[PDB]
Amino acid sequence: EEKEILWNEAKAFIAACYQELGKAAEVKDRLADIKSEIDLTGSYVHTKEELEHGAKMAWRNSNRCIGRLFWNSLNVIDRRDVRTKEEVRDALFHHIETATNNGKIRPTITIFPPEEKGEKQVEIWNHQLIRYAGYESDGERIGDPASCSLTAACEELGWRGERTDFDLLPLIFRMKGDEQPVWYELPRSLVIEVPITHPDIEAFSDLELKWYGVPIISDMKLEVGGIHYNAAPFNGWYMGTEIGARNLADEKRYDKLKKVASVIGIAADYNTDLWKDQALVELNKAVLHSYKKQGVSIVDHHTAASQFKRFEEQAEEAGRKLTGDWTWLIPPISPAATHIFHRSYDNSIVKPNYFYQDKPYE
Amino acid sequence: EEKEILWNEAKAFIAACYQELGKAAEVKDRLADIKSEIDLTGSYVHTKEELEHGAKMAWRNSNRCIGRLFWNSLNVIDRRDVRTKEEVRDALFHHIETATNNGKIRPTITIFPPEEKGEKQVEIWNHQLIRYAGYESDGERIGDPASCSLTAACEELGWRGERTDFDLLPLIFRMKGDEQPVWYELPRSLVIEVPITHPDIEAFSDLELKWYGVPIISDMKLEVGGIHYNAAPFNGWYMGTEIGARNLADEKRYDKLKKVASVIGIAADYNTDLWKDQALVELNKAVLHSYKKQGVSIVDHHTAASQFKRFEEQAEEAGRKLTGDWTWLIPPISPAATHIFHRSYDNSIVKPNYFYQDKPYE
Ligand code: HEM
Ligand code: HEM
Ligand SMILES: N=C(Nc1cccc(CCc2cccc(NC(=N)c3cccs3)c2)c1)c1cccs1
Ligand SMILES: N=C(Nc1cccc(CCc2cccc(NC(=N)c3cccs3)c2)c1)c1cccs1
Ligand SMILES: C[C@H](O)[C@H](O)[C@H]1CNc2nc(N)[nH]c(=O)c2N1
Ligand SMILES: C[C@H](O)[C@H](O)[C@H]1CNc2nc(N)[nH]c(=O)c2N1
Ligand SMILES: [Cl-]
Ligand SMILES: [Cl-]
Repeated sequence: EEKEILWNEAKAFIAACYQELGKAAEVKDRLADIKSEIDLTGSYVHTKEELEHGAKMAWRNSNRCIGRLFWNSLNVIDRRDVRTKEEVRDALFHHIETATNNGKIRPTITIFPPEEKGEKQVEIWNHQLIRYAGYESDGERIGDPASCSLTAACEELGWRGERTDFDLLPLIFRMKGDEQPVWYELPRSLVIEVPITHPDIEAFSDLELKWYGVPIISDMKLEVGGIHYNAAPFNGWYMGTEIGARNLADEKRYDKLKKVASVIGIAADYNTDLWKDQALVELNKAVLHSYKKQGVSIVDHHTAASQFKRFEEQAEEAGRKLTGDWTWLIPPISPAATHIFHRSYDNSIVKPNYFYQDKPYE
Repeated sequence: EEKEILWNEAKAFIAACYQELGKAAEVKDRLADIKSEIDLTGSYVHTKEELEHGAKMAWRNSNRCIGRLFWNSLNVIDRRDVRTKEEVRDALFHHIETATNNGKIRPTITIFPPEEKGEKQVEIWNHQLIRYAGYESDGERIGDPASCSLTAACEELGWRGERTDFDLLPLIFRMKGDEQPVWYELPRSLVIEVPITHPDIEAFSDLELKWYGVPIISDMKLEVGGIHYNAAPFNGWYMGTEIGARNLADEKRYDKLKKVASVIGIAADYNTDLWKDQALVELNKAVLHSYKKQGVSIVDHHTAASQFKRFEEQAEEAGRKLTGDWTWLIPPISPAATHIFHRSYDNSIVKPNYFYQDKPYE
């Protein structure tokens, strides 16, 4: 059934991809080639054009993504040639640098060799390439709780963090044929960070908050025409609410709302004062102001929803069915102030797409 | 199939209802009685106890309701005896008065005679018993746009509104055997209203906002054991966000955010200033403060979500499956600050329940 699955997905992908690229005539022969290559090799190899367009289609089909208007501008880096952990490490380093682009973030994806027979060539352990460590001893929480398990595995392997609230985790990945992963400290010169200040409340700096510039998701599988790229880290820029309404706000993350309330001079005693709501607003204002001030790309949730509406309009104009996950598309603050909240979306899964895969640790 | 549908629902309802009431022994005989009554009459009549508990179960099963912790305290008024439009009008008047209770709102439902053979005895046209009119001539919007069609039908029938932004619509309903509905102006002494002021921004009163005290949904069908009560208006108290984040905020409702922004002294020019979010917070603070100050029951969304968590815990303890509609349960502001946002809910429909029915006008 496996060869048959591959061949079926390959058939559907190549037709659609070539159709979009005005290459419909070449479909018959390319599929012949693929059909034989599968017969022989047990798989097939995408052309540079198929791989690039496949990665773009996968972003366009990601139901949970509000940022999909810019799907066609994705910068696709082909690293199917890597064989060594040095080459992987350097490809990751390069990704960070070229995506960051001095703060003018470029949506980029780096594609590593695909799974062979469900056998990984490269297995990335990081959730994001740049992320903060999290610790818990004796009921003292330090850093990012979401990083607790990964941080414990890293320290198992000889890494030690300084136990600030913002320790950068090392890149950590395993190669086919190694029983253990390697880890490399991130060069500080590579990682842009943004201190969080408020446009008019000077005391906000007393919180000593910061966040990293570029979110680079490194644990999802890209699937294109039956080929499974388990290692294909990708990045855009942040929507401000991801940092201000979730990473820094959630009780199980940095849990900063009470501290925000105090520095902005409001009581955090009564539900009916809406102190959490007010704190959320000022913190989210701070995040947007801080990124724009430092010259690091970011989008607020209103602008992002406006862009997404254009995505919807563009999909209809191109004759493509639109798919989306309403529960992920609405922003975590003022969602009813966006058009997204007031309509419905078909949550069907269309391929190519990005998918979750099991963590190698835990 | 219809008698069979009735008998099947009646079988399921009576068993469950009597079980909850510790009356399991009486199930066999009561169902015998019902079985024969259906055979004869084409239907059956609930006992006072069945009707009351049925109305309570229906609230408990309403997936979209965050206020369900208090389901068992529902005040059920049995008005299956009404035959005249005078009796209907007075029952509606009475509902408003006893639910309002000088501001200490009592969750109440008034139950009118059920449909016979899908034939309505009483057909209520109002969406809520207390609601504001909406007008549109020559591109001037006046009042509540959501009331536009109903307002047009009322004026068709001889009613005329003063065309303030807050005209109270008349009660309007039709009786079986009348071709037209009647309408009765609401006695002002019956309707509590709350002027919207802000705890520390005095200028907020310049907006001259107000809202009514008690939301009384009068267009849904209550279904209990196969009997269809198309006319059964019910009320709780407001969650503050329904007024501050939707009724007064939505572009297609009162659309007040820009005006709020101005009176609280912030620019409404840049998305990245989060002026809409800030306006939402201050307006919602105003709504809660104004109701509590006047002594009219209201709940903020945080307290409401805390109560709902208790509802979930109580359901599990009673061995009842919990059902809910995630997209309706999350509040329209700071939803990620409630536990609701971070879990999932089974959206199955269980009966008894409240259901939508087609409007008689439009
Ligand atoms: C260009 C700027 C972009 C913005 C502002 C943006 C915004 C977002 C946001 C806010 C989410 C929700 C994440 C969460 O709540 O944790 C999301 C999800 C997602 N985005 Fe984007 N995105 C962008 C670019 C991209 C790119 C370049 C890709 C891939 C090529 C992508 C693929 C996805 C996927 C797969 C998800 C869902 C992940 C999951 O299910 O866990 N996005 N996006
Ligand atoms: C006691 C105070 C109550 C509060 C605070 C409350 C809160 C809410 C809220 C906020 C909604 C969402 C409405 C919207 O977004 O427009 C809702 C929906 C609902 N509530 Fe409640 N509720 C209460 C009592 C009741 C009662 C007494 C009943 C019936 C006996 C009821 C049945 C429902 C139903 C059926 C819906 C959904 C209606 C629809 O689908 O359109 N609730 N409730
Ligand atoms: N702005 C962003 N935000 C963003 C975009 C996509 C995903 C995410 C993180 C979403 C998320 C949140 C919580 C858990 C997970 N992962 C899982 N639930 C997993 C299950 C199994 C392995 S991981 C993913 C954040 C971007 C990053 C990269 C491109 S855009
Ligand atoms: N706090 C409340 N809020 C509340 C509770 C239930 C319902 C509502 C209104 C929900 C709503 C909003 C928009 C449209 C509709 N109705 C429809 N979509 C219809 C379809 C067909 C006929 S009406 C209902 C508001 C309460 C009122 C009564 C008891 S609690
Ligand atoms: C289409 C979309 O589901 C719709 O706008 C819903 C969203 N969730 C909601 N939630 C509540 N409480 N009330 C509403 O009117 C709506 N509208
Ligand atoms: C259970 C629930 O669906 C879950 O918490 C979702 C809700 N919607 C979300 N939406 C976004 N954008 N990001 C998230 O992490 C979540 N979490
Ligand atoms: Cl993140
Ligand atoms: Cl309302």
